[PDB]
Amino acid sequence: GLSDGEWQQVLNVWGKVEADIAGHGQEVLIRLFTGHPETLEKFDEFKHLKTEAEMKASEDLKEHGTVVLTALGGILKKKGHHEAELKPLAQSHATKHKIPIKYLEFISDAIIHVLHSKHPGDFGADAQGAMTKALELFRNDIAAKYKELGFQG
Ligand code: HEM
Ligand SMILES: [Mn+2]
Repeated sequence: GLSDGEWQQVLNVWGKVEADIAGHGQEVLIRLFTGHPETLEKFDEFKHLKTEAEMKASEDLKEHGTVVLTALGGILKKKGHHEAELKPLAQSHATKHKIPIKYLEFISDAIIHVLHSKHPGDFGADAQGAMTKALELFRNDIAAKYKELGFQG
């Protein structure tokens, strides 16, 4: 878990994302898809957008980016008390979408990358630590539901 000062760091960082969630959203997805091309194949609407330029030119991709970060903001504000919100997600990602936990690791690393890239010199060492921890927690709670379901990857 995180200390209250660590949660207060995470929610301070999140305020910066909220200035523009769609712009952050699209950047996260592009880092994901360009860094790990295998992840794109999981998206039936977007698997034709293989390069960063093609990705950028899709408003459908940006709206998907919005849905994702808005789900995650919602969860971060629960300061770890998120069992009712995480259950559906883990269930749909394991059984409908068939998303290995390794992809969740990719996307968590993509968020850190994007925060340093969009806010150079404004994303402190302390801030990085707290955000990393929150994302670990999120991934670990999902990993527990995946094991329940025997979702092997
Ligand atoms: C911060 C992590 C993530 C969040 C908050 C998130 C959230 C969501 C939400 C809210 C939906 C729509 C409802 C549903 O089907 O559950 C969704 C759909 C989906 N997610 Fe994620 N997701 C995350 C990570 C990922 C990753 C890493 C992948 C694949 C590499 C992925 C693949 C998909 C797919 C394929 C869909 C269905 C989209 C469609 O075709 O309509 N998700 N996700
Ligand atoms: Mn769809």
